[PDB]
Amino acid sequence: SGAIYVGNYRVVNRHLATHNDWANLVWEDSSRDLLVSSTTAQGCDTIARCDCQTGVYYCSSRRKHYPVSFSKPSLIFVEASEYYPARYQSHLMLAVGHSEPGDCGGILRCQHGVVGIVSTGGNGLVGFADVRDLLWLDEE
Ligand SMILES: c1ccc(-c2ccncc2)cc1
Ligand SMILES: c1ccc(-c2ccncc2)cc1
Ligand SMILES: [Zn+2]
Repeated sequence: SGAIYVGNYRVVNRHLATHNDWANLVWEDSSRDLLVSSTTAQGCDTIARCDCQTGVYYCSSRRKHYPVSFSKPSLIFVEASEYYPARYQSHLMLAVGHSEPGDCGGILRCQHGVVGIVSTGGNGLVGFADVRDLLWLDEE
């Protein structure tokens, strides 16, 4: 579980979006496992605008923050799960690290802010859905 709160926006894993997220839908992309809903409250989070390939992510299954190196956002083959068929996921960054299902929504950050959220795991890898291209999260 987890969300990014920036301005009047909530960023969640599309596959973990609640009924209220869909009732307040701003934008979603199945290929990215992302959904953005609108919030009454002002969010704190700054979105990184950078090409950092190092950062720290929260792993809820270990209650720990891990430093990681991660690949640039890419089209990545992701095995079938409960939520999606075996498919290519866009805007995904892979690192060596621990990720179990309930780790999704864990934040990855660099010195510049939030880079993305845990979206995938297994085989000793963690996948992060990048949000750094979503410039519109910073206005309106
Ligand atoms: C690096 C540092 C803090 C965080 C964080 C901790 C707890 N809740 C949200 C973000 C994520 C990555
Ligand atoms: C919190 C989380 C990551 C970082 C970091 C990530 C990438 N490059 C430099 C620092 C600093 C503070
Ligand atoms: Zn950065």
